[PDB]
Amino acid sequence: TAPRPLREQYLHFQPISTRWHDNDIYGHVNNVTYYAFFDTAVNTYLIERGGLDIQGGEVIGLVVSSSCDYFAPVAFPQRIEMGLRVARLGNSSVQYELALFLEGQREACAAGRFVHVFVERRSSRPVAIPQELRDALAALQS
Amino acid sequence: PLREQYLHFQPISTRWHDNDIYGHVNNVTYYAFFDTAVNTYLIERGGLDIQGGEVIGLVVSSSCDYFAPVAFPQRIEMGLRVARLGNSSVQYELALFLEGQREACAAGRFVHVFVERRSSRPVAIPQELRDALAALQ
Amino acid sequence: RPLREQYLHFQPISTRWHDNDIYGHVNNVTYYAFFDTAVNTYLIERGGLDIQGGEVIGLVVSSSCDYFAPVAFPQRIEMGLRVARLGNSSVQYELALFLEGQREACAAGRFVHVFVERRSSRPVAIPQELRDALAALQS
Amino acid sequence: PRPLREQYLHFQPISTRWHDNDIYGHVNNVTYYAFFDTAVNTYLIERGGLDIQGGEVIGLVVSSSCDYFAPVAFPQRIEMGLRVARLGNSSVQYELALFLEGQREACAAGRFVHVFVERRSSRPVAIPQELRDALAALQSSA
Repeated sequence: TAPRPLREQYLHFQPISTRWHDNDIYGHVNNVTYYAFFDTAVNTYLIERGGLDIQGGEVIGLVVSSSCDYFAPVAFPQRIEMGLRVARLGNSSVQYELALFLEGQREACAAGRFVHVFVERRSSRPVAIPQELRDALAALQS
Repeated sequence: PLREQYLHFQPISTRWHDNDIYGHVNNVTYYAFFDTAVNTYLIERGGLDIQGGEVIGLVVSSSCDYFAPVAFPQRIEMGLRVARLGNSSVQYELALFLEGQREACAAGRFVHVFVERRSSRPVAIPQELRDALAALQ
Repeated sequence: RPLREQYLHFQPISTRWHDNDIYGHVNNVTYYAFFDTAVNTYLIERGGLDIQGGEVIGLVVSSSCDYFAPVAFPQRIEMGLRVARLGNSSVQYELALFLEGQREACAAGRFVHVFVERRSSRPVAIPQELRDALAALQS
Repeated sequence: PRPLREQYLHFQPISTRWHDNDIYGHVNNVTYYAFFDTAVNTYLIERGGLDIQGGEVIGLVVSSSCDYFAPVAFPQRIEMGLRVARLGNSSVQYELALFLEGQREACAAGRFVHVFVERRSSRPVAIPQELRDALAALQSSA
């Protein structure tokens, strides 16, 4: 059930350690937590490679849409990694595609998408993506 | 998406740490409201198979569009309806509104597949459950 | 265990589906989230313009909790609050959580805020309007 | 005074998440207790053989506390130190401290108590041997 993206389809990977409370009452990682992984993977990259300044930066990215399909369960305390790529890169917006893998492993357990719009921090009006971010996002394309 | 498109409403209060570093409810928390809105209904209305745990719903897909920000301590209202109702699965449509207001701040959906506890093998939706879901179409 | 009449301020707080952990009861970290929500709601409604506009903020420097009886989604909780010690820059809150129809708290704890200038995190005298709000919660 | 690395027996890195940071821009005080929960249960499952899915005996938290000395923020790297202070018939007191990568003095330090109970009834039980051994391995006379 449902075509499962492979590792080679993603341009950048990031390990994320699972926490006790990632598990829900059914004993696996709750479906809401995947979106926390998405947020974490994307912004870590933006901080590290795009020079995103989340404390005092004048430009920030806001999530305007997200989705996720869940293929196979994961559980604390398993080790997981996020694969990340950029699909469409617009003037002020960017579309990420993500997948979660059980480490060293081939087929994604879950895969989804989300969109940042870049905005003036202190107004929240859409801005053209600053170059240093633009180049970090492009590095993740195709 | 407007208030009158949804059939069932649940108020939810925000918590302090709902806000993220940019000062609004983090996008991830909206999914928690989605779940809390649905599972509150299922728990209060969904039958003994739901209530006792022999039959459980697992989320297999979800999504969300964000139109306008909310922030702790704002009180929110979740609107809910059921779109498709299959043999063992259901697709929910939700929208978050601020009190008094017609236009949604945020709107999405998700699917439960219903399954036996032990096996996670898909099961036909129990009748009391089915009734409760059909009531939201 | 603590009783309702030992506190000065009460607020309901509803649970969420994923408050529950793997063992089926509200996870023990969520109780601190309640403490913070209860105190910060009070501060926002009563705390003063220096709180309300954000030049002065409270930071948590210690906290603790005793857990007596479990809580589970979708149970609704009554938070009792009082202020124990009120210093120059800092305040100790005492909280207890109650379920409808148990006399005794299911859980109780405490935490300390230090008030600080937000842009620098340096401790400040508690602003008057805030201090007044806090004093009103001293037994 | 802040606790030091050398005072702890067992260490566990935890990756910070986007939403760990609160509106003041650092890791919220509440999240520290998720680190406590995470560090302790990882150890019980990996070294103690705790079975969180179908085990008959589980640990429940009966008290916990924390002191916070210096802030940390996502996306910093953090490590939990762990030792066992008191070890009783059915209960155990853990001492934990959070350290930034390659820093000797704790950012925060606290404790929590597990009582071990039969899962179905929550009645306290003698700690199972295999778990007791794992806990005793974290006690030092140093």
